[PDB]
Amino acid sequence: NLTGDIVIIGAGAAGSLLAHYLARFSNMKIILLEAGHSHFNDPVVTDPMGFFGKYNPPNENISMSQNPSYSWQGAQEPNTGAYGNRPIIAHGMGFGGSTMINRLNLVVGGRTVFDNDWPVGWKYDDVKNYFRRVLVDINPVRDNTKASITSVALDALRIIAEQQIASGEPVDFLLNKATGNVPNVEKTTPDAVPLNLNDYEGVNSVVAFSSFYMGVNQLSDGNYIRKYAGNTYLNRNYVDENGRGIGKFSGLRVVSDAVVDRIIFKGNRAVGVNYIDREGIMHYVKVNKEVVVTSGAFYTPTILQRSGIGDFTYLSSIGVKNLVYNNPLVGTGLKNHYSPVTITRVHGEPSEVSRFLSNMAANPTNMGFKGLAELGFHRLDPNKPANANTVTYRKYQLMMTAGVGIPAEQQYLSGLSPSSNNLFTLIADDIRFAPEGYIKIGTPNIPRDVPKIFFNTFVTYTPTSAPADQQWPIAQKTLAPLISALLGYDIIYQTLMSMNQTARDSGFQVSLEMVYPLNDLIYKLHNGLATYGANWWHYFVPTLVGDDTPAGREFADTLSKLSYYPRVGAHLDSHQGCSCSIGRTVDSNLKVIGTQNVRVADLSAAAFPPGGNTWATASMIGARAVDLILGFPYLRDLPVNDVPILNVN
Amino acid sequence: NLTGDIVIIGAGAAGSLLAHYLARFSNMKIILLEAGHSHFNDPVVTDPMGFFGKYNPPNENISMSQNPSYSWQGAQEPNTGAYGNRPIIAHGMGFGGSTMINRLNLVVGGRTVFDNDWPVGWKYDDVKNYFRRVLVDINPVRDNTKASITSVALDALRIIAEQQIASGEPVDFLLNKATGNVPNVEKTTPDAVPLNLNDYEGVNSVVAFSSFYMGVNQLSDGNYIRKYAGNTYLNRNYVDENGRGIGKFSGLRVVSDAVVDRIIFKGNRAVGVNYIDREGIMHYVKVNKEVVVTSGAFYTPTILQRSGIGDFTYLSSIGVKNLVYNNPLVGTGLKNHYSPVTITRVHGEPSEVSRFLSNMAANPTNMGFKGLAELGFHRLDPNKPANANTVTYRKYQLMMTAGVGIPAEQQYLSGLSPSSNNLFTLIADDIRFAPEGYIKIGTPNIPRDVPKIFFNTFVTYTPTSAPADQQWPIAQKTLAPLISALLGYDIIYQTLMSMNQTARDSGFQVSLEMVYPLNDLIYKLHNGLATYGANWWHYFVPTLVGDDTPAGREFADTLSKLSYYPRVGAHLDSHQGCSCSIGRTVDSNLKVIGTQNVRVADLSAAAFPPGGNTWATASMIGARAVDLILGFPYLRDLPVNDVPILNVN
Ligand SMILES: Cc1cc2nc3c(=O)[nH]c(=O)nc-3n(C[C@H](O)[C@H](O)[C@H](O)COP(=O)(O)OP(=O)(O)OC[C@H]3O[C@@H](n4cnc5c(N)ncnc54)[C@H](O)[C@@H]3O)c2cc1C
Ligand SMILES: Cc1cc2nc3c(=O)[nH]c(=O)nc-3n(C[C@H](O)[C@H](O)[C@H](O)COP(=O)(O)OP(=O)(O)OC[C@H]3O[C@@H](n4cnc5c(N)ncnc54)[C@H](O)[C@@H]3O)c2cc1C
Repeated sequence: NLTGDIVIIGAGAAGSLLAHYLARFSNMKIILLEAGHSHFNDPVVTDPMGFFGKYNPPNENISMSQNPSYSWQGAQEPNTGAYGNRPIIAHGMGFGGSTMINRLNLVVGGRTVFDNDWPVGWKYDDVKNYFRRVLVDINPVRDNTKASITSVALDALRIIAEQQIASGEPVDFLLNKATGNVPNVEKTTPDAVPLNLNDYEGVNSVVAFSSFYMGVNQLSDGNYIRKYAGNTYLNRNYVDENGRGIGKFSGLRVVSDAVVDRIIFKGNRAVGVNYIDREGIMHYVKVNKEVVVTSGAFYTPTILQRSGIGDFTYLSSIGVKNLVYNNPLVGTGLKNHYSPVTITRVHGEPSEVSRFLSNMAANPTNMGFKGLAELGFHRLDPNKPANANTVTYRKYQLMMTAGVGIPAEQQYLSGLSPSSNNLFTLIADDIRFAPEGYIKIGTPNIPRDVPKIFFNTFVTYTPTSAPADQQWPIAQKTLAPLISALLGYDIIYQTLMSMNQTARDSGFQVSLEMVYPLNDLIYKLHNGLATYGANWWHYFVPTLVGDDTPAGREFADTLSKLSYYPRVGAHLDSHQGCSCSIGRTVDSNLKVIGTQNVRVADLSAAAFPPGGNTWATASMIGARAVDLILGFPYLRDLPVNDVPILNVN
Repeated sequence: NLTGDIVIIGAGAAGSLLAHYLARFSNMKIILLEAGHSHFNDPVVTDPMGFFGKYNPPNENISMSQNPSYSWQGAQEPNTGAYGNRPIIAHGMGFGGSTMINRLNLVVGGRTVFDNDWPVGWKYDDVKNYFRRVLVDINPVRDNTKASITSVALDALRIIAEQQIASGEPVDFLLNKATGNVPNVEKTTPDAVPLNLNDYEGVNSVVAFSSFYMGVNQLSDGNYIRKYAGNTYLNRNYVDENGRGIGKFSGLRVVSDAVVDRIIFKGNRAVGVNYIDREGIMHYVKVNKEVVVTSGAFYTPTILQRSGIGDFTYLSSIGVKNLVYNNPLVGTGLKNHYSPVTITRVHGEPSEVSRFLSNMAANPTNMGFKGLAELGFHRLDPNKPANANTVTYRKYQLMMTAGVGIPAEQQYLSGLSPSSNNLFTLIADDIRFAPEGYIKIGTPNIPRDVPKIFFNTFVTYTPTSAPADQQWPIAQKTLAPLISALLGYDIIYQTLMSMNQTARDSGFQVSLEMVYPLNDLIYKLHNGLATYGANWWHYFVPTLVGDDTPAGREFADTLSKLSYYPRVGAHLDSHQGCSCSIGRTVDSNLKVIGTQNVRVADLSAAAFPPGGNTWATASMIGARAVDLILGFPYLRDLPVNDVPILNVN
């Protein structure tokens, strides 16, 4: 049998990093078990554009996240907040996990969220060097192509930011505490300095910029390669084609196509791990010291559950025989981000529209993103943290892309065609998305793509018989996701209105019109915000409001109709996390509560979703686990100019 | 250390029956392996109303077919014919397979399909006694409640049938060859004789009736029980609590919660089967004579594929190590039925609309079904079999239910609320559904809920630069499912128009209006059919017609808009089959081609979908397999008064 000191389950964002550095910094036997295999010669993976379907066979034109050979297919239970829909969300399956198949937008997530929403020992100053490590190992690039529309948008945000700052209003979506009197918006002059949303000390909590950072590297021939956790940490300089570590890393063993079932215990000590190879043959891996689970937010809790760690009453009820530790929180607290989509039409002469929409095409250095911002709370969002006026929280990630990013059914219903060259997309991604779900294995025998995944989003509030005044604080919480999504629309509406001015100022003879969701509805929403102020959202529940005026009914109707759009004019993000989080399933040392020697070190350990895309945070947790397991800050202390050497093969 | 002569994988409609009679009629060791377990003490299953959610916990209100503890979750790949949608279709998981979780409508499927679309040796006179056996073993019941609307509908169909008959038209949807001059519509007089769609000699190919037959039995206390393959064949009179067969059935052994991986071969002979128990422990089952695979249309081929039987080039590409026989047809030819939904509004005084819609509520004896028919081809369907004028083919199953059976998103968009008591549902289920798909495992290691399942339905036809006359036969095939679905709408439109006359004749002061799909669009469809006749469907491809008149353009628009409704105003049936069919993956003796001793005996073996719900055919195939394996018509010859004795525990 295979025997290791530390046995790691899942070679994803966290597991790949963890394995690599444990081997480098210890004399221990490290075993990494991964369900998939390496894709170092697969252009679908190695070419960043493969993500967009560049190498898809025409008769099987599906993305990696839709393809069972490339991913786990996490089909969730009917979404009561979106007409019973059942989105299928992936974890990548191979060396690098989801970073093998993701869109490569590398975002740390900001200082504020770690300082406030994560526990002692996990504050931003505790993790910033691990984040720095994660970033320098990848060495992401900025967009190689400046688009005029990006400067027009920035200048529009500059204006709004100025409006908000001047008003003295304590919280609004472009305010940033750390940057004093000046709009924290990137300048659009010739030699403008880029603003860096990932700035080391976290100054740029709320910030507008021309470019995100993509996890790609340019090769000496000028081509780009996906630079992800798989090829960064498990390439042929470090692990040979048979999975055996090389030189200083010879303590490492990576087992490809090893589908782990469960962890075997003696009392509350893990002593072994079972997996099944591609021949359907079962193997036992002996564990000398620790097991670390890094199988992603959906699956890490399912491994723990099958292994006997979780809700005993439920596990017993479905026939899990060997029970180890009762913790009903295992798999609960599932979080994600969520991206409603808006579409804008640019009016004017064709040549002028064309010029205005030029230089937006996706390439590896930008993955389609032409800006724009990490934004704060809208002033009219009633659900801000208690101290939101004294520290700046991230609430939306604002993205601009070419094309028409709504689902095909919505393109049909709206009449907005992806082949119309006068349309483009803006997305205010809710990155403090209020819904919470949970994961439960349905059966005890084997890992399955489809455990029970409950994640309900834009649910309705059903009035009770209690006095209205007692109900409003309940409705406020229930409606939080709808409230935030509609405010996201208004943010975008505001931005476009200012772009109508800044486009002209920059010499473009064009006008911009928000056309998805319906212009008339957004117009009405904007007017309602001004009319009803803070309690505007009461009109989500008209039977409790008691405004039987034509105006009141119309505004209720406007919110009713608008509630449709975040439900289906949208995509659920693949940023699932927090299902085994610090303080609930594991302690601050990432040790699974009730066990001697099991840890969780992937995004499922995250205490609260980062303010932006989740790859960085997932690897960061793995990074910290290296130093937690070895008992000294080896990885934190590693100089930043010492980075893994990339071997393409 | 299990050893059996016949090892059967999957206790479904086919497997349960097969196991039971093989044990009864032989002295062999029969082993049945099932991924799930028995639910004989589970009211969700045993109470027929449990299907509709009667015992759902309110916080996890999901149907059995949505629940991973009760079913396999077959999430298919994006449907190119329905906006990339990914419906998740179940196979039941437990004693009885899908009959454990289905809606219990027991339909043979008619003589015509077996006589014409099934090969020699599988014609209707070959299978009719096996069908009779499947039926008597269940002993299904008729609807215990007469509803007036049913009689109104029947009389309306009577009229239309008379007119079709009178017209001398060779094929139309209410014509039935075997019944001469008279409409084959059940009479509505006081002492009317029920018409039986499952009549032994298959006279009633096309037929309208007041009641389907539900797989339920009434107990002596008056309560109803689900009567399905699980409790019929594997109850405690036959199999004890440890899975050991009793008395005459003592050669049978049923292993519960046994998730089978693959079949082990020595050359092309199966010698073993692997499975994993609920503790994750792998077991080898030795095979003395034969393996029979009965794991359902989605999963039977995935077992064969992991076992090395399928497309060698594909299987190697995803890591299947042991290759046994090259047959690329394995898993191809997937078929299903498909149910677009229509909604009708009933106009008139409330007490009169209410009187008219009374007695429609679902109970165990009807499972919501209040009629109505097995219908033939619409006269204007260009895709009839060559001999459709000389023998009567089933094309639609017409069902009437109370309520609003469109999906929740469509209820919202349409403004048709499930709480409106003046609405009801009619469905023309396409049971000669043209689309064809296929199943391919994504990974080699273990069974998965989610192999690749490609099933594209209402795909578009893209005009080329070739002459019109040369393109039309292609478009005719490509558009076949839309054509048939829209003609289903016209059938119902016709039916409702005649119901407006018969409702009045029957003393109801009401009017009926089709309101989903939009009344205006259906009105325009009906008129276009009359105007353009046989080539009406050319207007699906307006650029090829070259009719630039306002009338022509409007009809093109009408068909365009209507094409939306079968795509999303519908449900994909759970009647998946034919993925390992006779003549492609197995021979007419159900032996897997290329193997000495493996058979497929479930619905995946079906040569062509039955004309109606598929449980009966699935059990029929298993029934025949008994006699094929034992080498004599033992089960065929068993007197119909000898049936399994039911034990509830
Ligand atoms: C389509 C898509 C787009 C995304 N876009 C971005 C983006 O642009 N930017 C960004 O920051 N984030 C994005 N993400 C999210 C990000 O990639 C993940 O959040 C991050 O990888 C999480 O890392 P992880 O270690 O926690 O889990 P994962 O990266 O998902 O790794 C899990 C690993 O565990 C393995 N595993 C699971 N079960 C088993 C088992 N039983 N046995 C053995 N191995 C097992 C899996 O195969 C997998 O390799 C995207 C994700 C997806 C799917
Ligand atoms: C929700 C629903 C509604 C339906 N409604 C109707 C209806 O009203 N009328 C009707 O006639 N038909 C209906 N059906 C369809 C009908 O039930 C099926 O067509 C019929 O049961 C098919 O029988 P089968 O033997 O081919 O496979 P199944 O009945 O589906 O049984 C397959 C069995 O194989 C087992 N299995 C699969 N993989 C493995 C493995 N690796 N190891 C061990 N065991 C395995 C499964 O657990 C299952 O028990 C419905 C089906 C569903 C799911």
